[PDB]
Amino acid sequence: RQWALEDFEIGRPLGKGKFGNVYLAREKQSKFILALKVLFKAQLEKAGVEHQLRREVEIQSHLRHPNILRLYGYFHDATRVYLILEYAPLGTVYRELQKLSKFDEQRTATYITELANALSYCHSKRVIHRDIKPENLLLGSAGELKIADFGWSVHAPSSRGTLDYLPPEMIEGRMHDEKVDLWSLGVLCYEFLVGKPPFEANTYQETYKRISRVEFTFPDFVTEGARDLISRLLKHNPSQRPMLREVLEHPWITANSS
Ligand SMILES: Nc1ncnc2c1ncn2[C@@H]1O[C@H](COP(=O)(O)OP(=O)(O)O)[C@@H](O)[C@H]1O
Ligand SMILES: Cc1c(C(=O)NS(=O)(=O)C2CC2)cc(-c2ccc(Cl)cc2)c2cc[nH]c12
Ligand SMILES: O=C(O)[C@@H]1CCCC[C@H]1C(=O)O
Ligand SMILES: [Mg+2]
Ligand SMILES: [Mg+2]
Repeated sequence: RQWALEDFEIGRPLGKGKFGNVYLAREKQSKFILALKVLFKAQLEKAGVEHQLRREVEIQSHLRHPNILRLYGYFHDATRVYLILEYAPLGTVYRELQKLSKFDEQRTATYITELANALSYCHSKRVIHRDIKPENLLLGSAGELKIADFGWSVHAPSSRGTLDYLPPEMIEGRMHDEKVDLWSLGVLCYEFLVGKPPFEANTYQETYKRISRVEFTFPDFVTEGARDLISRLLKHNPSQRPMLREVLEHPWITANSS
């Protein structure tokens, strides 16, 4: 409400969103570089997602953690909603994975620790992110992971692209809690080591079946300790999924995390 578009110089697009685009921007008085996530009112209204968005703002604005992207504020005009975000200068984990094909165990373990810590803080406030995926994981100036895109975040317990990161309970439209993010963590650990998520398929229908069945195999290069942690996280039964305390203390994480 205090901020308006006239307060910012707009730079290049940083990435595209479902309901608009994110741009690099600079606040005129302070010269503060930040990111402006621009969303079109007509598209949000058509999707009936105005309430979710109010919630993305409300949830993210109260989070304060070095591995969680900051949301400084918002404003809106006749056609758009603007979220004022911390700029993540090293881009997405998505792009790094495309470039490198797969990460080594040390880079994987480090990212998994940073994510587990950010998720521990979230779950302490009963906040479920629910959209943990590489395009929503950004990199700070020191290459540290930052959980971003709280677009689908909710307070636990609750109801609501590809299904690749979604657990069975969310896929079936059943009730879910914080355990959904533990499943996504297992999908991500596999994807970082293998280069593709474990339930990846040509069609949505084939992916749905693979998730429902928890039907996946590891390539031979995946180590025993990596197989153990992934297998523990990818449990059909949410209750069976470990606590984040356990993920951080896991022998493969403690041995490879930097
Ligand atoms: N703060 C940021 N700094 C740098 N790039 C960003 C930032 N926020 C978003 N992006 C880029 O824009 C993309 C879309 O942003 P995101 O918040 O995930 O939107 P959506 O909810 O539409 O998926 C990201 O995947 C990333 O490439
Ligand atoms: C129509 C309208 C308004 C709205 O109240 N607009 S107004 O000021 O009454 C009118 C002169 C423009 C507000 C929002 C909105 C703003 C901030 C957040 Cl975080 C979430 C939602 C949305 C989203 C889609 N449509 C919206
Ligand atoms: O921030 C957004 O673009 C949206 C807000 C409304 C719910 C869906 C959400 C998304 O992240 O896709
Ligand atoms: Mg996103
Ligand atoms: Mg989103």
